[PDB]
Amino acid sequence: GSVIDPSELTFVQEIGSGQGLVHLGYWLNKDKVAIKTIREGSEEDFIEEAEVMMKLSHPKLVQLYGVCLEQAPICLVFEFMEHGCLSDYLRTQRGLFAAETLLGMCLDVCEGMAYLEEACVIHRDLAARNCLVGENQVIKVSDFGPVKWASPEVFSFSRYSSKSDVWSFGVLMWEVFSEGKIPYERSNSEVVEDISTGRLYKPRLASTHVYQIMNHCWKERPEDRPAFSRLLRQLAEIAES
Ligand SMILES: CCC(O)(CC)c1cc(OCCN2CCOCC2)c2cc(-c3n[nH]c4ccsc34)[nH]c2c1
Repeated sequence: GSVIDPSELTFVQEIGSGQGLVHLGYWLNKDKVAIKTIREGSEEDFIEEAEVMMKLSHPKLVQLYGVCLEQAPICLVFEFMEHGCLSDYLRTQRGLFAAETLLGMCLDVCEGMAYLEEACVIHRDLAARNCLVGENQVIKVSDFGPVKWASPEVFSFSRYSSKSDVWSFGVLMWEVFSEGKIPYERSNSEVVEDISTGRLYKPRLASTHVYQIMNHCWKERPEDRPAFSRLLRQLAEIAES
């Protein structure tokens, strides 16, 4: 449920565009909220996506205050993340990050993805643009309810699983260590031939052990790729050593 009347919401500033629109605002003139308004060209699937997200609780997953369904265009009321999306945050603060901080960002995404893996929830579009930065550089996964991030099963047969998200996490790991760089920059049809031949280059900030995990995520077979539960302890071992 969690229905919010449009009078309870106050629109302050437009922060995002495309997709639909992201606005900075206030709910009941008290809480800083991120209002995600739908674009003209589905209303039912948009409301369904929020209901799934409201039933999944993890410190590394974005939380919703409620939904505004009364007036069209409809909108979802999210908790405001101070530092925006991960993809933009990495590019703006480029050259200021340490390898320890970048691995910590990857561990935050892996924590939320391990919870979704156990709950049998598949994130069909896992990328740095779909991750948010909050207080004290904490990373939260968003929109859990684009051939560059897609696995061979996805771009050829549309087979979605938790192991296909592992591939997307591998590309996400590349985006973090390269400090917000665009993967395969190169059309979607051209990227298919490069992946099928048998990958993304090793970023300067990423070590041999970090890049080894990225290739484990980039395995041709889904069964060869490690599970998010295994990846979490694997990434934690690198942080200690
Ligand atoms: C105003 C402060 C700041 O510019 C960071 C310096 C910012 C910007 C934000 O939007 C970035 C634009 N993207 C464009 C791509 O689609 C997502 C939004 C966002 C978006 C959020 C946000 N917080 N919570 C949620 C949930 C979905 S988006 C979002 N917080 C933001 C903060």
